[PDB]
Amino acid sequence: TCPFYKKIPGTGFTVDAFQYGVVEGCTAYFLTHFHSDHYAGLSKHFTFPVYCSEITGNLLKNKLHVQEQYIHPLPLDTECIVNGVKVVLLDANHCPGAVMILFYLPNGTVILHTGDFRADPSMERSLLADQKVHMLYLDTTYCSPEYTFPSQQEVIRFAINTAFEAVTLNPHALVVCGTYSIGKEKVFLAIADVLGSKVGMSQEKYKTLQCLNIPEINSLITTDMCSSLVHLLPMMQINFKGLQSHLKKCGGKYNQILAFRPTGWTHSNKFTRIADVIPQTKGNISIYGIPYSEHSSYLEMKRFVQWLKPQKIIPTVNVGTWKSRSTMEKYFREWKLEAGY
Ligand code: NI
Repeated sequence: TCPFYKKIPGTGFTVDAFQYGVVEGCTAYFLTHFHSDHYAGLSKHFTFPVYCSEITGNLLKNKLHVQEQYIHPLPLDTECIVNGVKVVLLDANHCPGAVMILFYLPNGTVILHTGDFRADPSMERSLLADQKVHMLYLDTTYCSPEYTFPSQQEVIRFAINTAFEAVTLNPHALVVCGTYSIGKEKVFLAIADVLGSKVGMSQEKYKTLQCLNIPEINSLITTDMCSSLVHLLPMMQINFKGLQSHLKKCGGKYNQILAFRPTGWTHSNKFTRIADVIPQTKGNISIYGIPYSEHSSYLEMKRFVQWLKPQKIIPTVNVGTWKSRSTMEKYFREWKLEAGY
């Protein structure tokens, strides 16, 4: 049954709770972003209102075939009223169309649900600055001090230089980028831009990207694999067997694949730096795993929470074990101690 951490008290609202059936008491279902563990159970047969960003609305309509009459897109950074309750959507710095939700309760309580987010100093100058927040429903994916990773910009710089060098040395080398959901488009689009290419992909992935309000997107992407020296593939196909096969499909037009797997965290981040990474090479194919995160590092998360000063924190990730829960609660007490709220 629907967990408490997906319910907004003193409203008829749930958040990312589509896989429980009809939740008793729910008049409006919010969807923070289009990732499968969060929309799980939405379909063309869903008959209750869905509140979400314009981009997430494009994806529900065009990918899941949800009927238009149930989709309520809201603009960002705008005071909106939903079934009598003031709400605001804020950019979550996660994947395209991902939002955080501010709920202003009739009683005067203010609630922030982060969805999935990568906390950033810039959030300290949004509409969150303008009043007290009592409760925080927090993306705790990497809530442990060992999770350090570099800035997105650093990782993108590394990827652009590596690709450029390899292709300049061998103009018949192909770049491949793995994907499985929306998110991490900056990795492949930055690589393509530096190489003066469009990105080649399947028709299904092409449609997906057409939903994202990316400016000039038609000048950036393509289905024509032949006219394209950055390609996208399923992450499931980013391995030697899967790459070889794909190299065989290109019709003797490339003699070398440089591929990137954008992974969240791996235990090689507790030792090695970004400058000091290496690939896994079997022949003319080489696969790099790069630590491109769309969730908060430990330190990013800690700074955000210390700034916001919430009275209560409810974790939304890593909640299924007692050890995880207990460990998160300890970090939250230390943060409040070190800062004095
Ligand atoms: Ni997500």
